[PDB]
Amino acid sequence: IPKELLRAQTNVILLNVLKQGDNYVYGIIKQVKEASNGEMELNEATLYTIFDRLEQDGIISSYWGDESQGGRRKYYRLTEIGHENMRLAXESLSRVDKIIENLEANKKSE
Repeated sequence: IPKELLRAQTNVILLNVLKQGDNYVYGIIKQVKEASNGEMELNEATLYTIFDRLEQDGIISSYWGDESQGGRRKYYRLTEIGHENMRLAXESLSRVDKIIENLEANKKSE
């Protein structure tokens, strides 16, 4: 499994974790490896590198959590631009699936 497919896979997973709600790196890592039955153990360096470039593109934003005892916990939030981009991906994936089957329906009929 090459690096290009792996990085896209991680991005789609992180964008869905944040879609379900705000979260922090270590909370995301635990919930994903529990959702993957211990198979997918994401790494902090990969998550922060991805989150840094998504934050530049305005896809996500970050804020500091409660300091009651979490002396420094950075949460991440999917922006409205991020919600709209996922909604278009969304539309694009459904638009392609209709073309694909219509390609085969028109191919065997000809």
